[PDB]
Amino acid sequence: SWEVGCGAPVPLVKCDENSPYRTITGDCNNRRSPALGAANRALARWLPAEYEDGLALPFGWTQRKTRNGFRVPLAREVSNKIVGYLDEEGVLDQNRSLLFMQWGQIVDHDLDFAPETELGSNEHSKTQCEEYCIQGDNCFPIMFPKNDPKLKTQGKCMPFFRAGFVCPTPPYQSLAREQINAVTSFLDASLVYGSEPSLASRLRNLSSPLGLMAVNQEAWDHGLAYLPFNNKKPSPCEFINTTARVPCFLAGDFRASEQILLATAHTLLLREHNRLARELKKLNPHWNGEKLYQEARKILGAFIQIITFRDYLPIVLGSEMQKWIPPYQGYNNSVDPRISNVFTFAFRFGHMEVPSTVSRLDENYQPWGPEAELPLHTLFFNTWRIIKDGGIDPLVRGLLAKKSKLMNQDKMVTSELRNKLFQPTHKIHGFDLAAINLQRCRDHGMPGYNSWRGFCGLSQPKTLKGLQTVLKNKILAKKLMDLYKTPDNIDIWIGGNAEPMVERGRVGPLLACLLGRQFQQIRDGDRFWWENPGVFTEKQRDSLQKVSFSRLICDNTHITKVPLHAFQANNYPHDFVDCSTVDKLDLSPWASREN
Ligand code: HEM
Ligand SMILES: *[C@@H]1O[C@H](CO)[C@@H](O[C@@H]2O[C@H](CO)[C@@H](O)[C@H](O)[C@H]2NC(C)=O)[C@H](O)[C@H]1NC(C)=O
Ligand SMILES: *[C@@H]1O[C@H](CO)[C@@H](O)[C@H](O)[C@H]1NC(C)=O
Ligand SMILES: *[C@@H]1O[C@H](CO)[C@@H](O)[C@H](O)[C@H]1NC(C)=O
Ligand SMILES: *[C@@H]1O[C@H](CO)[C@@H](O)[C@H](O)[C@H]1NC(C)=O
Ligand SMILES: O=C(O)/C=C/c1ccc(O)cc1
Ligand SMILES: [Ca+2]
Repeated sequence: SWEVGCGAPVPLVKCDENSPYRTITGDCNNRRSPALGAANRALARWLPAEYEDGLALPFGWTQRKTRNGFRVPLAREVSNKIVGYLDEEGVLDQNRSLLFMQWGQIVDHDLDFAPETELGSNEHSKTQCEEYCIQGDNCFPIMFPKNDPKLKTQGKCMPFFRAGFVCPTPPYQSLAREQINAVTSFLDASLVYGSEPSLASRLRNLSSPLGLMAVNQEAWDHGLAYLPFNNKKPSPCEFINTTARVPCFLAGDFRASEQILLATAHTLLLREHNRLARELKKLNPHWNGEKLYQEARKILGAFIQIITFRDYLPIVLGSEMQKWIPPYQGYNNSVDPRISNVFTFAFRFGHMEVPSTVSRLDENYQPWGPEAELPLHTLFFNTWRIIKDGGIDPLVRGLLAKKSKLMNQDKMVTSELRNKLFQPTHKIHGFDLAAINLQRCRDHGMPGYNSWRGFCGLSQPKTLKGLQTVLKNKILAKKLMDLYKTPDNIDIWIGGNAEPMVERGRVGPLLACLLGRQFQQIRDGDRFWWENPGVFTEKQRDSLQKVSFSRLICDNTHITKVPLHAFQANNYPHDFVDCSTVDKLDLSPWASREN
């Protein structure tokens, strides 16, 4: 029944068998099926795609075509009715540092990307979608409902383009449309080094034979590195301030400069890599360039896996952590490590942890200057506030001392992102991340909220009352039921995020199920997982077991006052200890006597 498979726009797969390092494309991780968990392959489908025409059109494309008997609500109306809120007071998460939100976006980025289809450069098609809001082909305009304030100041719609899809990049009509995952499903640091050989090398500094990742030669941070700029025009980091004229950064992942704190976390990672490569050279001066890069790359990948799985995942999953992520039992080659399509949506829960402002803090963690605190939207693709305004050291203090937004049923997504998002090649701070998310669900042909509840062994509410009992919220149930006239139709994104938080965790039962499963697969089906016997030496594993985000800060910034548990709420100077009382990553176990 299920064919051997389509694979036109994907090259050859030739796997070096002795190779002890990962490939940049992620290819060859799994021996029996070497394309599993590799960039540029279709996202996996845990459940059949659901499309309007059961092939490729998204629901809500043909006004006359209903879903389960009903019309799907406009993405922006749902957003306006449910997602939006005015009052930023009392919305901070008392037990999560803002670093909690940041680590989430870092991991999400390392895992999946599903970029839009290409048909817009040297073609004005991109402007024809924007200008006349005509739905066609890839252009899938997010229309404004009747009472929208944006109707008055912005037009009839918000531009939107369908995500790219495997095999043909013009419409094919036999198997359902499968979108592409442009990065490697492995927690490999793809976001630091690249997912394409072509990027991966450019990012490198091949001049010196020291295995360094190339840095910015135009500007520094107290003698500390900055990612190289990307000299591709037009640049949104230039468009936001045309007087400053500072371009976006060049990183392993394309979206690195979308907001200043991600740009910031990317800055810390590159530094650790360089810091590692210099430390290794000293111990093993005989090591060639490649070895230094690979060994360094290998370590940072382990670092991300420990932080994410030991410190991050448990505070996201809490009570459900063990249920889906039992302690490691070793590599299983029968585990599918490909990121599933719906996970790329489950993981957007992070969007409700983004608060309306960002601050810069001095050495006693106090307001750094006149405008230490800034509105989040002035930070989208803002690179000049880092180079021209104090380095990352101030911003990394805000990441430790401020809180993330708490998910709230009456306050889901802050307007900075809801009304004011900036998208490249478009001119305004006037977009909606919520609306986009919803439209993306439909574009990916996502099954409704009950299919996913079914998928997780949870009940499937069919009535208003049924929904209320699940969400533990009358008014929220009433609104959803008014917009989608049946739970069966609630877009997974808004659906999963409406459930209350499970104990000790920051997501509901449905997302804990979907997230947990994926991460469990990420770990168990990855031949190069740091704790998988034989990847690192038992001694090395003991060295690694001691890493901490605090340590990464201390090593890569001039901050000497960090908390111990980076992800929880920590105030200064009480919960802050000197860096010396914090374990280091002793790299001695990497000495290589070959005499
Ligand atoms: C300032 C903070 C953030 C901004 C500005 C931001 C922005 C965006 C944008 C513009 C998209 C593309 C929307 C589309 O599909 O067209 C996106 C997608 C996404 N976001 Fe975020 N985001 C932020 C934080 C987060 C966080 C904290 C998480 C998780 C903790 C997260 C998870 C995701 C995921 C999983 C995707 C889909 C990636 C894919 O296409 O595979 N985001 N975000
Ligand atoms: C564009 O970037 C410039 C350059 O930093 C910003 O200009 C500075 O902002 C304040 C003045 O209000 C000063 O402290 C800096 O010295 C200024 N530099 C210059 C050359 O004016 C400016 O605020 C940014 N503009 C926007 C719209 O973001
Ligand atoms: C490459 O490495 C050399 C030696 O450390 C350094 O001086 C040079 O600036 C680096 N080049 C880039 C682009 O990073
Ligand atoms: C390996 O994966 C398969 C499929 O997920 C599963 O049935 C099997 O139990 C796994 N092996 C172990 C040791 O759990
Ligand atoms: C804060 O979070 C940590 C985990 O980061 C947890 O162990 C601690 O008990 C939490 N505090 C409260 C008040 O829940
Ligand atoms: O164009 C870019 O550089 C990136 C935009 C973006 C898309 C998804 C994100 O999660 C963050 C930024
Ligand atoms: Ca990856």
